[PDB]
Amino acid sequence: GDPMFEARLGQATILKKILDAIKDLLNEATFDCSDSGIQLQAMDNSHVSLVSLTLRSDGFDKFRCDRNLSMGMNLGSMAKILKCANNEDNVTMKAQNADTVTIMFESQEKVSDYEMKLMNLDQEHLGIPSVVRMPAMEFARICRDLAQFSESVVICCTKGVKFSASGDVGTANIKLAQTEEEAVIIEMQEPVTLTFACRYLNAFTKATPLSTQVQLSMCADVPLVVEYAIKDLGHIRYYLAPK
Amino acid sequence: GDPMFEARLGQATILKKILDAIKDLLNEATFDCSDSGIQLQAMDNSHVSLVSLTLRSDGFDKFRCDRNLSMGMNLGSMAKILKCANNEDNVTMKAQNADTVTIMFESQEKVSDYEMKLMNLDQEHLGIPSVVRMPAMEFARICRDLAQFSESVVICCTKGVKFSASGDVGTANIKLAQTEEEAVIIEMQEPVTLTFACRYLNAFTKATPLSTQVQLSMCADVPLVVEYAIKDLGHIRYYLAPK
Amino acid sequence: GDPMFEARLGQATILKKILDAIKDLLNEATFDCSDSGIQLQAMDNSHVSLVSLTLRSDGFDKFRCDRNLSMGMNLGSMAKILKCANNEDNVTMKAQNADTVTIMFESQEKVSDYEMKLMNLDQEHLGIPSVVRMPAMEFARICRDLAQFSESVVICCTKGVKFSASGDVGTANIKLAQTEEEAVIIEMQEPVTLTFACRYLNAFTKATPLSTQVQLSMCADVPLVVEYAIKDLGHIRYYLAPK
Repeated sequence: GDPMFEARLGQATILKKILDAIKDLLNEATFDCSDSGIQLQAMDNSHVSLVSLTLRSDGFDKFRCDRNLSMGMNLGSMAKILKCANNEDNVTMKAQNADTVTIMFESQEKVSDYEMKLMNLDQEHLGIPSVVRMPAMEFARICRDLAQFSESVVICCTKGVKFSASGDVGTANIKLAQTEEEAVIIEMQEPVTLTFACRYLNAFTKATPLSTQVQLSMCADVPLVVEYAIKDLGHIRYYLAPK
Repeated sequence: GDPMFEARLGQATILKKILDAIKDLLNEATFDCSDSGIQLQAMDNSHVSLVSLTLRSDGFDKFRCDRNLSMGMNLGSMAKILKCANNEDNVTMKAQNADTVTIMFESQEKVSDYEMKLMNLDQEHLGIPSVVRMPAMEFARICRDLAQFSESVVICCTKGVKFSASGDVGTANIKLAQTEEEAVIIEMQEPVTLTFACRYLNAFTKATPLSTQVQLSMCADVPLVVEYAIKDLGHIRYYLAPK
Repeated sequence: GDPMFEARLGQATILKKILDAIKDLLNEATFDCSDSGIQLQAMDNSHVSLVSLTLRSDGFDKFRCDRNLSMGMNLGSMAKILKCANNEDNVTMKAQNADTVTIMFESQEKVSDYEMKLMNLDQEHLGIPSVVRMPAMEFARICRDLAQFSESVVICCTKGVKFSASGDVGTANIKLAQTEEEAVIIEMQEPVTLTFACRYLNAFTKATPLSTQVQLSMCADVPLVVEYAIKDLGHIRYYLAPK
């Protein structure tokens, strides 16, 4: 007919994990689809952090976008649909204009199609705002652990990075020297020390299954950026202002 | 003395799984013991579905039943006893007449005997009421998934079977083509489509560990029968009227 | 400077498991440190059972204790610190006098130090009060299972040991004949039968990960002693009076 969006990923789990990385920060968001792929930018529910997702067209098995379109979606509903996909299902999203989007899983003997209504969301009015590379699971463990001591974590980087927290339980200091991964790589001129809200760092680490290395961009006075590479596809970035 | 019931199964886990398959639908039921084995027929707690269990005498390692007897049992208490059995324990049920039944696990160095009071339940006054064979775990997954969308699931069979649900979250369609298992086998003359209450199908799937294939008998206007083969022993069947 | 306590264990998990074994019985306790190692004796929160821990100096990779000292500690806070240790971290405890103690984990690229305030607890005023050796996991399973039937468990030992409980659910008897482990070894002159509170035995079995064999010392009229060997280091003992 005329005109359509259709994007096919080889593995549904990639999309399931992308949704896990944002669903607890955003109950709804808009996916902007264009020739170059899919992007999302939104303030979290509490309007503190900024979430920015980039998926490139060249990482899809099939990508067609006849005209630019934006799909406002309930992320909770989208998560429930992605829960229905098996381990080696692909996932196709199609939007006829739209009032709905369709999500399709295929493997073989099983074909599943799901149809979800589209919103209807306002444009966000946003501004998107140096670095240390280290294991994603180590960053996640450190943030989980230090949260036991305090709602704030001090990050102090030289060229090693130190994560600190203190409170009733006691005072904690975790020091990682510069060395699937265990490599800790640091790029710094002037040392930086900043304090961040643990509850937000811990939300960011829901992106952990997407990447074995995480990137922290931390200059003084300006938001930290936490970045997870999505293999052969793009990345998610979280922006968080220091205290 | 005179006279006794004694039935011995090689693996207690078989009985643990049988109890898992009925305990959440029936808080109490009567086991009718005779020369041909053990049977159970009962309406569920809400008096909607019918549960019918058949165990043949020739599947027990030892089966003795001097006279017919019926044992009214608290299934919750029986479940707690079976929780006490290890992986390669056998299980012997003995009833002297009934006032009690005894349940015994043996392996070796460990012998456990449990004694439970018998009821005292009324006879049920029941009437027991074409088919598609498919993986039990697939049926269970499909029913769990579709329950996210609705309290009702439409089952539409041709010769593939389609499971559908729609609601606020969206609309879902799952289509399985005719092909430990993955085989989907269909026996139909006239196509049938019926709608069932998800909460009941999901209770039936507690029988899943007993069988890798499940059987659905579905003619128009009459109750669906969901059947799990219990290896070298018998079967459990659940009966559910369509909407 | 002058003078210090410093004790280093090769594996932090040993200490994590020691804490698991006492934290639910004691919210705070005093560790008495001397030349011969570390000891702890305390009544539980309900003031029913007695917990007694012995760690020998010769089981530490490094042990220095310039003068005797006692460290009153919040066990819940100490547990939270030990949660921060990884699988092959060592653990060093240091006390300068304290007012605080420091706990340090090292592996390599990661160094963590934690600092916790010391109490300030009264001396306990205590008196420390035949035997059967058997698998720790079997003892734990038996106690968990029998708790379904009753708040009391009868232990009846000859030369096999029998564990019994009865109640609404039914009556239970578990008999272990004398034979990583499965060995059941019995040392008795006169047979003994005693009844114990299940909720306490079940608290004791939190020590299970420390030892594959457990020891029960049970003479008539006097407290049972339940003992778990801590490999190449010492033991924990729980004392419980019969009903």
